[PDB]
Amino acid sequence: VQIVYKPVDLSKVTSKCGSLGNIHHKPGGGQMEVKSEKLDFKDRVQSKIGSLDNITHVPGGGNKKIETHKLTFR
Amino acid sequence: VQIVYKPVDLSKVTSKCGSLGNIHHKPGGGQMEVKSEKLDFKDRVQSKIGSLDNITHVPGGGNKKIETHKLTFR
Amino acid sequence: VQIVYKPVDLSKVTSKCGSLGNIHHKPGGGQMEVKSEKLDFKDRVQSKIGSLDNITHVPGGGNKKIETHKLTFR
Amino acid sequence: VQIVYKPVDLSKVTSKCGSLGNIHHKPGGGQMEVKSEKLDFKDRVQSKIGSLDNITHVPGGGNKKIETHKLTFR
Amino acid sequence: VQIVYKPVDLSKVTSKCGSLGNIHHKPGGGQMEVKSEKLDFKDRVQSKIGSLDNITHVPGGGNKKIETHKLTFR
Amino acid sequence: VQIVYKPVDLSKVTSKCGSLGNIHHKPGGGQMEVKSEKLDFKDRVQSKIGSLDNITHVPGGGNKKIETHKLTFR
Repeated sequence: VQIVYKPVDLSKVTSKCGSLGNIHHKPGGGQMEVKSEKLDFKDRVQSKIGSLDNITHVPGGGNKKIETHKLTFR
Repeated sequence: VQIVYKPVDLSKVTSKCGSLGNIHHKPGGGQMEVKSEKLDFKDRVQSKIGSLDNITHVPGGGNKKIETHKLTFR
Repeated sequence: VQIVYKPVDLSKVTSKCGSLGNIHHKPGGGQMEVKSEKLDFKDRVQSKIGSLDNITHVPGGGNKKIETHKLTFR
Repeated sequence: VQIVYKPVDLSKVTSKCGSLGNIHHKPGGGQMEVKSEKLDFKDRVQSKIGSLDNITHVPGGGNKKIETHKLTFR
Repeated sequence: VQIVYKPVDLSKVTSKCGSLGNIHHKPGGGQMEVKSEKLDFKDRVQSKIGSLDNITHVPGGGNKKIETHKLTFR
Repeated sequence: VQIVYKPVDLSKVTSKCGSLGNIHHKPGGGQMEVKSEKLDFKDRVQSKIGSLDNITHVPGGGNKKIETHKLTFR
């Protein structure tokens, strides 16, 4: 029984941008009201309650490469 | 029994942009009201309740390459 | 029984940006009201309650490479 | 020539209210854009340009009596 | 020539209110943009340009009586 | 020529209020942008440009009586 996992990646995720700019994130204020009575969160729970969040994200590049490799033998 | 996993990737995800700009994210304020009584969230639960979120995302490039590799032997 | 995990990565996640700038994160103030009565959070719980958060994130590059490798033998 | 201006007012503008309340003025944000080039406003001009105004007016009483009296002799 | 201006006012503008309350003025943020080039405002001009105004006015009484008296002889 | 200006005012502008309260002025932030080039305002000009104003006005009484008297002889 012979298993040979030889993946090969010579790829290139690339970007060229000239001027990147003149960006205005100016939201008028938000209004939020949250009320939570009885919360029984027992096993592997991810919760968010009442977020009011402003983000500006201006990466010059911002290129993402996600690889996963899974060899499972049974 | 002979297994040979030899994938080959010479690909290129690419972008050229000139000027990138003059971008105005200006939303008028939101109004949100949330009420949650009895929440029994037991196993592997992802929850969001009451989000009020402004995002500006201006990547110069923003090119994404997702690869997955799964070799499963039984 | 012979297993050979030889992955090869010569990839390049790359960016070129010229001028990166003139970025204005100026949100008008948010209004948030949170009330939580009875919260029984027992095992592996991640919670957020009442966030009101302004972020500006201007990486010059901001290129992300995520690789995972899992060899599981049974 | 005999002029006799004898007006008589014994009137009563009246109100009774019990509980006055539980009033919620919660408008989502407005969006307004105004541009005015050449405005030659010379004599007795009242102008408003670009109003974006929220009012809540809860008088307990709020009863108005307007009287005018004009005697003009020529 | 005989002129007799004898106005008589025994009026009563009145209010009774019990509890006055539980009033919530909570508008989400407004967005306003104003641009005015050439404004030649010469004689008795009242102007407003670009107002963004929140008012809450809760008078316990708030009863108004306006009287005007004008005797003009020529 | 005989002129007799005898106005008589025994009026009463009145209010009774019980409890006055539980009043919440909580507006989310406003966003305002004003630009004014060439403004030639010569004679008796009242101007406002770019107001962003929050008012709470809770008079216990707040009753207004305005009287004007004008005798003009020519």
